[PDB]
Amino acid sequence: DSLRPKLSEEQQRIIAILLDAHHKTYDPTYSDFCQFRPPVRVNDGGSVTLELSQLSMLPHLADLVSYSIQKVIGFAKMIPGFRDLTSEDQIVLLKSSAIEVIMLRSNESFTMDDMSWTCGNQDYKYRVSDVTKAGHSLELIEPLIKFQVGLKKLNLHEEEHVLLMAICIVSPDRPGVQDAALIEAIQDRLSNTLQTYIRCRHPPPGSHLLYAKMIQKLADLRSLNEEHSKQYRCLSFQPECSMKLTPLVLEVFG
Ligand SMILES: C=C1CC[C@H](O)C/C1=C/C=C1\CCC[C@]2(C)[C@@H]([C@H](C)CCC(F)(F)C(C)(C)O)CC[C@@H]12
Repeated sequence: DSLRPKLSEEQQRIIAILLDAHHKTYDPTYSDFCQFRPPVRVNDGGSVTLELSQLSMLPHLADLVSYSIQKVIGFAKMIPGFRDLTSEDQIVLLKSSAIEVIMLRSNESFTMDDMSWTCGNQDYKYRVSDVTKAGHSLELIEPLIKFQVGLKKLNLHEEEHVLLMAICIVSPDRPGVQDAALIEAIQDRLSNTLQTYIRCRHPPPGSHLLYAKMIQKLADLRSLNEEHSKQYRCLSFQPECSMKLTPLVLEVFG
C-alpha cells in the first residue's frame, strides 16, 4: 500500500536550507569552547549543599548554553517561513523552545561510548556529574541521558535531525503565541517534508515508524523542559547565582 511521493523541488530546497543553516551554526570541532569561563570540577563524589555552595561547573555550562542559544537564534532565522512571523511570535517560540533545541543539538556530541557529551579533551567532556555541579538533580539528568540514548539509537540522517529541530522551534502550542494558525502552517510544511523524506530516503528497518518515534521525542522534550524550568527556578534562589549565568540565559529561563 504505502505510497512514496517524491520530494518536491520546494521540499528539497527546504532541506538544503536547513542543512546549510545547521552547518553555519553548529561547529562540530567545538573550537570556540576555550573562550567560555573555564570548567571547574570540585571534589563531589558524594552533595547538594556543596554543589550549591560552589556551583563550580555553572559559569562554563551557562556560557555553553548561552552560546548555543545564540546559535539557535541564528538557525531559527533561516527556517523557511520563520521570518514571516511577527517579531513577538518569533521571540515567544525561541524562548519556549531554547532548552529543547539545546538538548536536541547536543545529541551530536553525545556518545554512547561512555554516556558523555564529548567536545574535545577531558576538559570539555561533560558527564552527569558535571551537570550536578551546575546545580541540577537526577530528576532532570537521568531522563536527559535516557533521551540522548533513545535519540542516538534512531540513527537520524542529518536531514531528519535538522527538520526535527525546526519542527521543535515552530510549534503552535507554546504559551503566548498570537498567530497559531500561521505557525501551524509553517510547521506542517516542515512536518510534511520530514514524513516525505523518511518514506523516500530512509532505508528499512530503521524507517519503521520512524516519524512517530520522532514525534514522541518532541513530547519527551516538553517533559524535560518543564523539569529544567522547575530546577532552574530553584537554582536561581542561590545568592550570587546571577553572576554565574549570562544576561541571555537569565532572560530565556527567568
Ligand atoms: C549545548 C551543547 C551544544 C553543542 C555541543 O553538542 C555541546 C552541548 C552540550 C549539552 C549538554 C551537555 C552539558 C549539560 C547540558 C548543557 C544540559 C543542562 C541541563 C543545561 C543546564 C543550564 F541550562 F545550563 C542551566 C542554566 C544550568 O540550567 C542540557 C544540554 C547539556
